[PDB]
Amino acid sequence: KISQYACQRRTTLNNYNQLFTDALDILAENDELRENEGSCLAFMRASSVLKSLPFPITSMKDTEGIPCLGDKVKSIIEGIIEDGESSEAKAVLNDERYKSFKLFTSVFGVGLKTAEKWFRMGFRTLSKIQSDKSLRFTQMQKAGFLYYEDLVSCVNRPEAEAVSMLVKEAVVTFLPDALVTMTGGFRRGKMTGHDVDFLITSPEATEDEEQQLLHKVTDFWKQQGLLLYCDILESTFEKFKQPSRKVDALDHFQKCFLILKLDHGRVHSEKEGKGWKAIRVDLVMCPYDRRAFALLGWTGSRQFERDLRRYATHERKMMLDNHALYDRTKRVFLEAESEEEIFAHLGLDYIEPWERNA
DNA sequence: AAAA
Ligand SMILES: [Co+2]
Ligand SMILES: [Mg+2]
Ligand code: NA
Repeated sequence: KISQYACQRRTTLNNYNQLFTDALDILAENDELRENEGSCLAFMRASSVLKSLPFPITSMKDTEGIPCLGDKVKSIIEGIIEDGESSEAKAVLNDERYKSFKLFTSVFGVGLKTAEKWFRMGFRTLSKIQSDKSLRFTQMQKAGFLYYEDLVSCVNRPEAEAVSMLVKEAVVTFLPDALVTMTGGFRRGKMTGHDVDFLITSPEATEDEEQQLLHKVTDFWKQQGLLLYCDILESTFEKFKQPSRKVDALDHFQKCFLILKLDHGRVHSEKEGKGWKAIRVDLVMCPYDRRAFALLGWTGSRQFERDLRRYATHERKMMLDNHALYDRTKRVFLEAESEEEIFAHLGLDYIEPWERNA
């Protein structure tokens, strides 16, 4: 029996139901834009469960026993089986608001509010936005427009590895015992991504050393002429606070959102313009004792993380977030040195990172 | 808005 929870399913990158899930993902994204959280969640859970199937749906009978497939979703599946297309997803792809919101938020520094603002001002193209003489842009948006073509092109694995080398070389310069781990999609086996994410932790660093590392590393890159954009968010981490009860938990660790200048020479690929590429990089610094919780949170996918936290609360009376695991019955925080220990605390079979593509 |  297929579980309703992504944390009790193995979801690998061989999706046999891309025809259905691409349509469901479009409908979920449109519901996010239309602020319909409930309908968004229903399409996300249906898309997630189909992604886990070891075979393609080729008839309605194949959906028997699959959870998270309501009547609305089953009508969409039926329509795709009928002529290989989703009329519902096709209408979203041709909607002017949907097209504008996708296009505008593809700019680094542009979220839902700015995209809505520009749409209601009558803008439909990035060319008209960039060349407007009345619009005022944030420093994040200026970087987003300046490096747009590089940021919209997918980061591949040779580039992600080249970035890992740069991160490790910079980090060990100030903290030689630091452990740097690539997280996100690349850790789940993806060939491409919009960015490269890293978790940094040090077993011997002090509270002050931990705080100063991201400042030291970015100043070093600024001196090297590699820092194209930098925003450091200070830690709001609380050592003894209970984990988040929220559906989508906030991360309180010190982090930075960067744009790095990646020289082509540092990339060992099969394959060149200006000779460098702008790469979005995120760095997270966490206390050594919380490294397993942070790794599990930053590895994703977003759906796998939502279901882990939902399962912990509803099935185990536990509270899980990127910083800790709390047992409400035993009234104790549960320690973990690895992700495997977190899964064992939760009574779950271990799900490999490449199996968390929910 | 930056976030898996
Ligand atoms: Co990221
Ligand atoms: Mg990522
Ligand atoms: Na954006």
